[PDB]
Amino acid sequence: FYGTVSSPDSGVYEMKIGSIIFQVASGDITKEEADVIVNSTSNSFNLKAGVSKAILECAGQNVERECSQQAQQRKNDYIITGGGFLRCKNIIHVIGGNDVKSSVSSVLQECEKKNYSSICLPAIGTGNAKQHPDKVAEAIIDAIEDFVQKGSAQSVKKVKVVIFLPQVLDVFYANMKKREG
Ligand SMILES: [Br-]
Repeated sequence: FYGTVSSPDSGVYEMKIGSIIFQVASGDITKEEADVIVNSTSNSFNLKAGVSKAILECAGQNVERECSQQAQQRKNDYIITGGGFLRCKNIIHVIGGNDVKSSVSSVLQECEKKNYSSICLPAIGTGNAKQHPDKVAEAIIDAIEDFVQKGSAQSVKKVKVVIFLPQVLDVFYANMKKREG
């Protein structure tokens, strides 16, 4: 499945995984444009610390309210809200403590269901949940491999991880180089 790691733009690394362009970069995810932006939050969908703070503050109070409304309704493994004032069509709020491969698989499936092309996510779990960056990287990329292997990638064309700490970026880079053709 794996293509070659290159750097298309300063500080960005990319490689193909099947038909998907997988990219990683460091920086502030709230500045990104994508069909879906992922928020890594708590099981109450109301964390406002680290990247979740930035996402909820930029997205706005209407998204905060959509989150607590759905959180009240049933036990969710993740929730989908509007994008608020972020540059996306939907935010998918996943639980940072949850199995990362499972969370990314869910995000990919939801994006196919909406015929979306682009996804931007953080290094899910490496914030408040304190999952280890190496395991998180392995899980994210494994989820994308499985999705491609199953023939499920149709609308999804671009998956970008925008990562708050350059040191975590370095871990993702190493993982891509491990996998490259
Ligand atoms: Br991150």
